[PDB]
Amino acid sequence: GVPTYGAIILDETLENVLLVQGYLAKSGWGFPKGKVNKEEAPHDCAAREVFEETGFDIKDYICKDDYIELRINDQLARLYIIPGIPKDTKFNPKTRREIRNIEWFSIEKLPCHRNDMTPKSKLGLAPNKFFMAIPFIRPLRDWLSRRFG
Ligand SMILES: Cc1c(C(=O)NCc2ccc(F)cc2)cnn1[C@H]1CCS(=O)(=O)C1
Repeated sequence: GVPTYGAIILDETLENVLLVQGYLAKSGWGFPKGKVNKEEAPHDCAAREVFEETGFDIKDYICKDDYIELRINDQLARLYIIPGIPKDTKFNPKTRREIRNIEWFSIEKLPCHRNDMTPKSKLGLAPNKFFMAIPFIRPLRDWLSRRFG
């Protein structure tokens, strides 16, 4: 899979994270990210995708060792952690044909797993609009505990 890069943007209180909502297959909420171009450095891809999806430029804020990286179905996704962005920042996508909306979410209210369907004795997981964000939530909470406490 082609690797993806993007960001976890947090506000000044460290309570809230910025998610984006796409269209079609990408209808759920997720962290801003996208696929790396040929010869593009990870930091440059993260900044480009985030600026395309949110209109906010992270380039001056990225720290090289501060990221969460997950390999899901043999595709690597790396999100740089960007704290301290004011909640009153005006975010606006460049790609308004791919982004429906952009919102802050309380980290403590976000799920870190989807719910099963054990009440219905049925296998699998119930739909959840945060499906794509979910795998990052526990690692993020653990990362914020180690870094800040
Ligand atoms: C890959 C994905 C996203 C996602 O990328 N996050 C938000 C986002 C939206 C636009 C954008 F330009 C960049 C990020 C969201 N949903 N999905 C689908 C995977 C298969 S599914 O389970 O049907 C849901």
